[PDB]
Amino acid sequence: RKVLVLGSGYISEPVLEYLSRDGNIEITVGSDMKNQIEQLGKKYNINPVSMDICKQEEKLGFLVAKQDLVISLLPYVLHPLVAKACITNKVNMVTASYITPALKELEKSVEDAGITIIGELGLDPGLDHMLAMESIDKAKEVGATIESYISYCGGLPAPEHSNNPLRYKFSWSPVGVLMNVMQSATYLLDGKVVNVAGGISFLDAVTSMDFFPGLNLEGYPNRDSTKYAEIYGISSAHTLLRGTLRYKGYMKALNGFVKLGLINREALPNPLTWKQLLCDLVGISPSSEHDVLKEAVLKKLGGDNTQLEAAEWLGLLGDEQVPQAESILDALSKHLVMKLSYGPEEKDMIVMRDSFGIRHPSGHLEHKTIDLVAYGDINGFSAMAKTVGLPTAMAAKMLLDGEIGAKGLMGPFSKEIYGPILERIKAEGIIYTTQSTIK
Repeated sequence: RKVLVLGSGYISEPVLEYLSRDGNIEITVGSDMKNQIEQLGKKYNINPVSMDICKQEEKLGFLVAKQDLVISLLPYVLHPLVAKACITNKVNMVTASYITPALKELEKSVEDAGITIIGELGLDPGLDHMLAMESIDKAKEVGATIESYISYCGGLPAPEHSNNPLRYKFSWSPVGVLMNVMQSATYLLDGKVVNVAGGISFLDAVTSMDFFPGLNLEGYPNRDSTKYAEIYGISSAHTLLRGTLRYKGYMKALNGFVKLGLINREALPNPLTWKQLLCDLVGISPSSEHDVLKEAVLKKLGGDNTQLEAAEWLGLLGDEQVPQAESILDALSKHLVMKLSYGPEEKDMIVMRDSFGIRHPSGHLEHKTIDLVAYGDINGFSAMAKTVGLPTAMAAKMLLDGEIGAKGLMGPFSKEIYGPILERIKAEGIIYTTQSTIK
């Protein structure tokens, strides 16, 4: 009944609140951040520990032996270090992030150790895995087959907080999401593989998602949906696509940041200000403000007043000081956090949308759809925290209660895992509906 959490937050908060209910569980936490680990203990009774997991890899190995289960809420790159520690002392482990190729190399040793580690728990990957297999397995019970799979998912603010140039507010640092735009996308549609190039041209792939007439949504392909054929066992499928959802206008705005050369990891150049910074990118010398206006709009290409005003609104033409950063993209990410973050009483929400083409032995075709929508609680957790934290927090409790008997690495792909979790999240306010027709 002893658990060690690695990572100080903010995903830890709901993880602790859930595990720390019966009171018969001892919680321990370890983090680099000193102020964060300290403030956390004020809310939940736990044992604080301060440690850089990397350097003091020694003290980690010993403490792992004292715990029943470790929860890794650290960046996904540090996971192999927690795996090598758990296998040594034969302790189980749960992780919210992907199972990287690095960590995949231990499956033999992790199996020989005779313990279980579970990865890919959370909103994505996680619930998207569970909703997928829940429907595939249901179709197998009746001998049916999967011909198509389409899954769109996105975290965004509640509609009443969408009135800003990006129609968005960042739960964490934008570096990750901003860099995603420069990457490709790969999916299968009607038998033919489709490749989408990232960067300036990605805007061409944005579409209108109209399954909620009251909601103004856009969507675009995610990163490589083709790999999921082997994971779910639906290689027979002729359409396989995962996508992302945002409010209309979000991507076109990010497209402006690309035109201006703001999305890159080049190092930065009296304190430096945004007006001065963009004069450099524009190529002009630091001049009056109305001048860079005509120069920025000229680099924004065409009379793109929308993208221009958006940059003005964010103060990118003003005299505000550019925050200290290791690069230009890192610098922009910090300015957006300052200008577009959630207030204390501002709601977020989550939206998932799945679509299956199921072929039954009779020969007919079932069109099955799933809707999952959750809002953040004002005085409670956000919709992102609840969806990322609970699936991994619930999986941990399941092991400590011996509910999971499997042995290995696995994901949430088995009914032994996704079954219980899918039912227990309803009580927490995560509800999903279903619909079907036949043709």
